[PDB]
Amino acid sequence: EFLAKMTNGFSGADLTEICQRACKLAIRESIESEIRRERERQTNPSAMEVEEDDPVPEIRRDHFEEAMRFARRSVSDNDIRKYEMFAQTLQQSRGFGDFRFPS
Amino acid sequence: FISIKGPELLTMWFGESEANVREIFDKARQAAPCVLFFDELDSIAKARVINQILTEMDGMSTKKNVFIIGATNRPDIIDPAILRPGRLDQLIYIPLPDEKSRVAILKANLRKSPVAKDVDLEFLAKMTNGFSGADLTEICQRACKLAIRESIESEIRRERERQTNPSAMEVEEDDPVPEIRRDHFEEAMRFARRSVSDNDIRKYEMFAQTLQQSRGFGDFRFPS
Repeated sequence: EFLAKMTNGFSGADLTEICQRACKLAIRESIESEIRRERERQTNPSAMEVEEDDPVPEIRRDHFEEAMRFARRSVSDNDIRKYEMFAQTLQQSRGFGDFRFPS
Repeated sequence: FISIKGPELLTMWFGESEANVREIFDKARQAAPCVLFFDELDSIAKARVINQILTEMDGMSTKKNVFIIGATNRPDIIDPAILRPGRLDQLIYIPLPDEKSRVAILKANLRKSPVAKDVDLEFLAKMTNGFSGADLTEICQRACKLAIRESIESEIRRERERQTNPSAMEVEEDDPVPEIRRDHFEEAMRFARRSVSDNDIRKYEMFAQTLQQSRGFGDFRFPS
């Protein structure tokens, strides 16, 4: 809900991108975390993690906090006024307005 | 209430008397609670004095309660420097007259003329639909002209009676048209014409949409 009312003028195809940028930003760290775990110097059987450590099991908070920095609204204000102007080109129930039948 | 008009305005800069608005402003300073009213201040935008009002409005203090209401008909052609906050901020849109306003103005123009009591006006109100306020003020002069024609013509035959004898003479004034009857409006309505079209009221609606008109996010609430 806090991510909802912060993105204000964003189109529906723009905030569907940041929930892929955050997934890419977490897959980068989950690939990179497995590099050091196999590249342990003197990788000895002593004190070995027989259990999977799972450093990134799910998308955390700072992935969205970092993926939000590259957000950009695609539609401007100058072109939404074009569709509002076409909506005004439809006469839009304007003219006389209310009248009543006689009694 | 003072009032300067279009032709009184642009005749300053057509003859290069640009520094001649200081007197019409300090005359407004002398009468403290006034509302000086420009009229058609876009009249010089056919081809200055907007700058001469512009350097004067900021120099005018606020403890005096003089207000500057300006009217126009082409709101896009106006100088945008007049719309900076501090100088002239509010943009009130005056629409075409609706029904109750129409019956009000129609009764208002017939204060002087005696009208017959069976002349309806609510039926004349909701029949004229897209008429501007300056068009239905014309038919309550066309009907007066159409009744004055018949009241002049009726006096011609009364003095041009053949063998105008003193026998059976109307010593009383007959008064054939004492007031505006019904068929004068029924005949004067035939020449009615709306002045403003539909294509140009959409221009003012479009300028009203050029003002962003409270659009964007909309409702939000403070947290609890």
